[PDB]
Amino acid sequence: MSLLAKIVDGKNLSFEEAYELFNELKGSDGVLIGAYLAALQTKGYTGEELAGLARAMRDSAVKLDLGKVADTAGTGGDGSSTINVSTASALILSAFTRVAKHGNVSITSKSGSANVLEALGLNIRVSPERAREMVESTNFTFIFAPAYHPALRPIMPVRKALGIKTVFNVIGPLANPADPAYQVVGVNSPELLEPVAEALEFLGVERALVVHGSGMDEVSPHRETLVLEVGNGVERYTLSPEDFGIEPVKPLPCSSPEESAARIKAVLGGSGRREDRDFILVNASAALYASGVAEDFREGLEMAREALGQGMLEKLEEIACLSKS
Amino acid sequence: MSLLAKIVDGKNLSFEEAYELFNELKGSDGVLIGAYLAALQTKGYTGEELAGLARAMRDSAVKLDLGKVADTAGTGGDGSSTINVSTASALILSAFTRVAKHGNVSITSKSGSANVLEALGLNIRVSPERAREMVESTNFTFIFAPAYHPALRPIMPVRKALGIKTVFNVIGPLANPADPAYQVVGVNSPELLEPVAEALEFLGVERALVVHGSGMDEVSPHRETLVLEVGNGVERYTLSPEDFGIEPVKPLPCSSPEESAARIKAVLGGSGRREDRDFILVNASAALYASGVAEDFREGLEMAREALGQGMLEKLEEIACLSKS
Ligand SMILES: [Cl-]
Ligand code: NA
Ligand code: NA
Ligand SMILES: [Zn+2]
Ligand SMILES: [Zn+2]
Ligand SMILES: [Zn+2]
Ligand SMILES: [Zn+2]
Ligand SMILES: [Zn+2]
Ligand SMILES: [Zn+2]
Repeated sequence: MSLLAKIVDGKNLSFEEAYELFNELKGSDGVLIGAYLAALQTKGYTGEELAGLARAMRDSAVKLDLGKVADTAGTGGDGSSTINVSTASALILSAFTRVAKHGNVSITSKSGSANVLEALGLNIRVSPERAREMVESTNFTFIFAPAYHPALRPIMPVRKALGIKTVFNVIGPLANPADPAYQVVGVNSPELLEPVAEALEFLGVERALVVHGSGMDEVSPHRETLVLEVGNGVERYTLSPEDFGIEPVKPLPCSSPEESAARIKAVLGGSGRREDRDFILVNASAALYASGVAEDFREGLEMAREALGQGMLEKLEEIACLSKS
Repeated sequence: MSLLAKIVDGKNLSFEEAYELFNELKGSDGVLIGAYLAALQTKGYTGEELAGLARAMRDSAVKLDLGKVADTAGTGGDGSSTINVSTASALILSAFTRVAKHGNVSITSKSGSANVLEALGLNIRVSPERAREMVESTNFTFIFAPAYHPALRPIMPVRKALGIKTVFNVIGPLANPADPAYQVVGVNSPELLEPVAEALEFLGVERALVVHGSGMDEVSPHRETLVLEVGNGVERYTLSPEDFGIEPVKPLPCSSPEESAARIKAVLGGSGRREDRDFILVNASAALYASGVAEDFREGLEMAREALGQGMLEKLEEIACLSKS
């Protein structure tokens, strides 16, 4: 109970202490888990704490060694309910480089990653061998978090009972057991930009963008996006739709995973609504930039827009087929 | 889960919300109680929150028809473990006015109030009718919190499992179901002075002293004591051993409740160690002052010192006898 006492007194844990905190949490009674999650949330987190917890979560996870891979994710929470751009970006990115998309840590999955992918015809539960098969021949696989993180099984009831944002919203994206070399990570508030960028440094990522787009855990196609770039230290800069070569446009809402799937598929096949296409493309651009496929965000968008068409729809068919074979 | 969300976001609850929080806590699973206790501890408390919780706890408690009564108590969890002066003060105060001493909710119960009283020969669990019998004929009774607060039955396991200070350490002294008109309340840090004084205002106390004696939840017989006096608004002042008419003396540690009982009994009978006698007497003085029995702290000590002797030991015999009859 000394770690709890440390947290309640307003003291930030070390990396090593946060690592041991995860391991205490996975074998604790619900009462103590609840106390820890609530207390840590009230205090707020540093990058060392996030990194420690994330490292522990990865170490406890079902083992998989795909290549050097990229991943795109968000903390979620957010507020508004738009289409799942991190899924579309990950699919578009697989046209250029190896992608291992880590699944939704949160239960609130309306227009959510696993759900959109199921609706697009994938089997979302894939063994580590099947995952490797999928990355070798299609450059895409999906890592479904409940399947790959058995240590969370006792944590999940406690997260439902509490019904608040916890640290598990934030470390979900940082706990991909494939150890992605490249990451785009969206955060729901500007206050998570610094901790999350720092945590990705501790986790030894090659290149990463931590993004916040004016109230969204995504790159905005309308107003400005705050970016922290991790790689040669940490670099802060601001983007706008002009930087991707598009006219500002407001993304429009989404009702259900089936609506999400159809709109994404429309965009992936070279068609779809402008507000969906440009929103997906600015997020795809960031992912191509983070992966080192594109030199800048304008080129990232150019390349992603050109990947859209019949070839992307047959790529999606082959991913689906291969997930169920 | 909106009250938890409110707390985790750094918002102070209102009196009314803290009142409803108590009632939610008494019918909740341990997981949610843990989350609440830890989160509220990490945020800190205002006087409205303490008062709300304390008011709710009193309202849920087994009812009592004692007189206008006085009480003396501490939050506990101070620096370390000296003898239980709040028990001795309460006993000495019963020579002059009606006293209903509220029992330790607290886990720091080595040399703790119920334990010291058990060691002095009392049955510490008394029915409300027996409590009234004891106040009518001896001016003293002891209200054992676990017996009088059935709402704590789910709360107490959660407090043991967590093993940190919670809000229940602070509201225990504020939750005497007899509704004492007069109170001395010791606090373990200067930061609790203002909240606790404010909470006693909300709880409609006639006169109260909230005291902190240089690292102790008691009036110090060595160094200075910070006092907040509640009555005609709130008055701040500092006391020293000179104000009671004694030479400074260091209170010395205690190993067990049986040692605590013997040292107290020695002092109560007119004898005992100087360091124990003067420490008990400065705390008794404050209680006589809070009760309006004494005009100032010097007179409070004079009166308390003169009450010590054979009459006090036979008073204690009759309290013990009457608690077990
Ligand atoms: Cl698995
Ligand atoms: Na396996
Ligand atoms: Na003296
Ligand atoms: Zn989102
Ligand atoms: Zn640059
Ligand atoms: Zn206040
Ligand atoms: Zn106030
Ligand atoms: Zn007993
Ligand atoms: Zn004490």
